[PDB]
Amino acid sequence: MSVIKPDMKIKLRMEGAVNGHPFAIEGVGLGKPFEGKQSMDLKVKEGGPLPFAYDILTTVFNRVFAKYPENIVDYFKQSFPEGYSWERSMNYEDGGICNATNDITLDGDCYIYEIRFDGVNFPANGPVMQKRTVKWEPSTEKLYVRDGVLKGDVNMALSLEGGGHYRCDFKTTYKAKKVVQLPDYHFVDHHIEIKSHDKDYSNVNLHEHAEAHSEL
Repeated sequence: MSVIKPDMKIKLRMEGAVNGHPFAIEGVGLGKPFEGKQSMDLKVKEGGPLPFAYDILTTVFNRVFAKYPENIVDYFKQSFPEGYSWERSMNYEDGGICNATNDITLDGDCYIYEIRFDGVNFPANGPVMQKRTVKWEPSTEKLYVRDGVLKGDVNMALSLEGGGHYRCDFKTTYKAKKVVQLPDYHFVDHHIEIKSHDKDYSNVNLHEHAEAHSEL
């Protein structure tokens, strides 16, 4: 509560590749950690225009921005000032797979992210390479502690142009930089939206809100 303010800033850089083709994106944003809300402006710095659906990146662009009730241990807020990191596999139904990591530190009232993103085996005719995704369906992440490690799993679905969905299995491992009390199992509802973008997604305005809860 002393290194976290009702209003916080975000600075990030993502370096990455999709199907072996490299790219980099930088972002700046704002958020309300206790309200579980955030927004950010993202700019493609290298490898533009991106030949893949931007939606594969958006959930990689911090569970600090999740509203936690009093009765659920908040692993993420408790991590700071030191911070935490996470690793995630995102396994898509057509065999496309993306691995991502984020190392999250704090400078003043500003979270700083170092992000790496690597996706392979997206088919040329699939909805990722053909840019036929519309948005992520609102989701519920399942958080749980196994073997002394905090994990989060979520069954995700992208809506597709013309209807239908393209599914993805998310598996995240979270790791605080210092000893932090582990939580009981719980859920975090997520809503994520690209609110605006330019023609080829070189500029993107991104919004998320998230709320933790005990029961389904």
